[PDB]
Amino acid sequence: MVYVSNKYLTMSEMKVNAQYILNYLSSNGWTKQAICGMLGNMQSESTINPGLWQNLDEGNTSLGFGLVQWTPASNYINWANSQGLPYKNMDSELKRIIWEVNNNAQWINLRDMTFKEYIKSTKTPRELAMIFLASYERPANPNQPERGDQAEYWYKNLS
Ligand SMILES: CC(=O)N[C@@H]1[C@@H](O)[C@H](O[C@@H]2O[C@H](CO)[C@@H](O[C@@H]3O[C@H](CO)[C@@H](O)[C@H](O)[C@H]3NC(C)=O)[C@H](O)[C@H]2NC(C)=O)[C@@H](CO)O[C@H]1O
Repeated sequence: MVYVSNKYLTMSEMKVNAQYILNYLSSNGWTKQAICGMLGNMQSESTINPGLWQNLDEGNTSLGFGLVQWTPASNYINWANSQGLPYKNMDSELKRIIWEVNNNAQWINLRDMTFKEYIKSTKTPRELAMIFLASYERPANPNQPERGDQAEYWYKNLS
């Protein structure tokens, strides 16, 4: 059970999705700290909603889409379409992230940590949140300390 929509999720809804992501990536070798660092980012990007378009502007593929706001959305949608996966789908977006780790896509090493180091890291969820912000997301505004607060919140509130 997951929420997939072009709407901002409440805290209760985000928790359902966040637990799902933790369970999924745990089977693929990621630490809870690394996953929660990423979840703290996903909360700011999309309220952890795989269905969400930047500005709620549905169908604008030049702008952000999905958990991590792939921008342009076509960076992800083209991939899903080419891979025969449904683009508006929780697992399809988790598969993209796994593809990125495996193929060294998206990540730029600005903090002396590679994407492969990241997913195995037991640094704090706050620290990993900030590394993921800087290395993977890279939004126009870099000053979003709330992402580390959110990372720590998920680490404490999920199993
Ligand atoms: C209005 C706003 O801030 N939009 C946010 C997006 O900027 C952000 O997506 C990220 O945008 C940056 C900058 O365009 C992307 O980084 C660039 O990536 C290309 C790789 O093709 C590389 O050539 C550039 O060097 C690099 N620039 C910088 C400054 O690092 C980055 O890939 C985008 N991130 C993602 C996940 O696709 C998204 C996500 O934070 O949020 C929008 O609101």
